[PDB]
Amino acid sequence: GLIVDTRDVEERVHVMRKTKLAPTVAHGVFNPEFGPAALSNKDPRLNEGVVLDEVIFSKHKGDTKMSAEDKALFRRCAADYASRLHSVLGTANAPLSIYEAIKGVDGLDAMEPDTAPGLPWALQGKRRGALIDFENGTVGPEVEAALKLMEKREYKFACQTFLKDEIRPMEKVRAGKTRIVDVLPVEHILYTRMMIGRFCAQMHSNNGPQIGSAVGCNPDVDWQRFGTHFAQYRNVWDVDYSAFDANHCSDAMNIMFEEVFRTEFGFHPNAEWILKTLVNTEHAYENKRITVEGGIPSGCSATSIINTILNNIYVLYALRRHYEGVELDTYTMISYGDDIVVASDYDLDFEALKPHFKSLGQTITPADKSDKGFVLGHSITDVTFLKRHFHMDYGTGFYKPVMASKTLEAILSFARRGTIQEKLISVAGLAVHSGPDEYRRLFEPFQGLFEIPSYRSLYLRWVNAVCGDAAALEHH
RNA sequence: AUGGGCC
RNA sequence: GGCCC
Ligand SMILES: [Mg+2]
Repeated sequence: GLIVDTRDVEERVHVMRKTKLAPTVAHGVFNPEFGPAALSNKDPRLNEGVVLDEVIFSKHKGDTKMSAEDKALFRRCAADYASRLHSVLGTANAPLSIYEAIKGVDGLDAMEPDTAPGLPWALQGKRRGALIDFENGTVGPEVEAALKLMEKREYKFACQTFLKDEIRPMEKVRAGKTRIVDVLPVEHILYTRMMIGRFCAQMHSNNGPQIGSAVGCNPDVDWQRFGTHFAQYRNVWDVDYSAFDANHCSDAMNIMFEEVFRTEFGFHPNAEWILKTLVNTEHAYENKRITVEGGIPSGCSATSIINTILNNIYVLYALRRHYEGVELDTYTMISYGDDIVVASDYDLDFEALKPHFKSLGQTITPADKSDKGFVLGHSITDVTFLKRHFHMDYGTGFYKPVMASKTLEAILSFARRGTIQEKLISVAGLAVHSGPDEYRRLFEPFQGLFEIPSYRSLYLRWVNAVCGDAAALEHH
């Protein structure tokens, strides 16, 4: 986005500056080029001279202003994608009740009871549990009043800035490229779920290529559905973005909210408003109040869906800005936020699409960096989606999500105190697709120390998950 | 150390 | 409690 105002109000938003992540027994064995991101300016691992809280916001390098002609085309692509989207999902997008927003509904998980509260509830020493009854699904006086303000459309707020405590490639930890988390007031997240909760639940249920969204999918069982789909096309592209979230221009966001969340589609008038509040935001980091125009907050209730929707429109826009007579059936794509996989039978020139994505403020580059640019002829087994490859399982013939051995090694190298055992079992679900030999090697360091699931058991669990009949017929 | 997803 | 974005 574009930093338009930097202030120094006399109230610290003390940030958390000590990692919960610690090396495991595997760290000594795998020696990964990874490590927990820097949370403090006084981190010895940082490069001398690097000011953490200057690199954090360095991602905001402006807010691209689209011309009248470009804006007209974008609206035309937004409406077209919306048409497809609401054609599959339906028009049942009525506001969720205060109760359903908290407890959640079929296709939508419940709100986190004990996580960050936001402002100014943090400055007043209050957790979420004090403002909202997460059991019965009722709200306190504070939220109550705020919700009314949002109905009147007069509600203002500030985004709390959090240092994302996670494992990152050493080079970026040493550069100070710590990702940031935009914590929004709990009432804002609640109301957003009230406005578009029904819709989000529908997208999750109807995930797939036809709506261009993988949000809500289960890689275990859906890699077969996505795999056989893309394997039918001549060309498959693995496109990457740089600062996808931050580079959403205000023009694009506004038009997207206006075209997708119209009342005629079964939405509440305030569905469009609440989303537009994400466009112009004020961020509170310690003593500095930074006003940002453009970009998308990280802590939004539907950040992933918003990013995915945009991603779909961007592609349609870029293709229509370069070629003539481009429609939604000219290509196919699956998206999860900034993660994207495109496919088509036409020999599209993605390298030529570069300047067209720039008109949106986005910068595109080919995933694999062996080729100096986008190339044709790639298939589904060449690309990567959700940090997973598309590999064929010889025993079943189905596609299986396989993560790189380095990634898994990095994942198993670090863990937060007292959760090692529960993580191992979770990672085993990811590793199992790397084969018996690789699975065995990765968990070697943990043998005797923790319970490790047998490759056999997790393989059998998978076969039934992806196709029960196949597991049933296997007992002919 | 957060939003949504999935086990 | 983990992973993904
Ligand atoms: Mg990719």
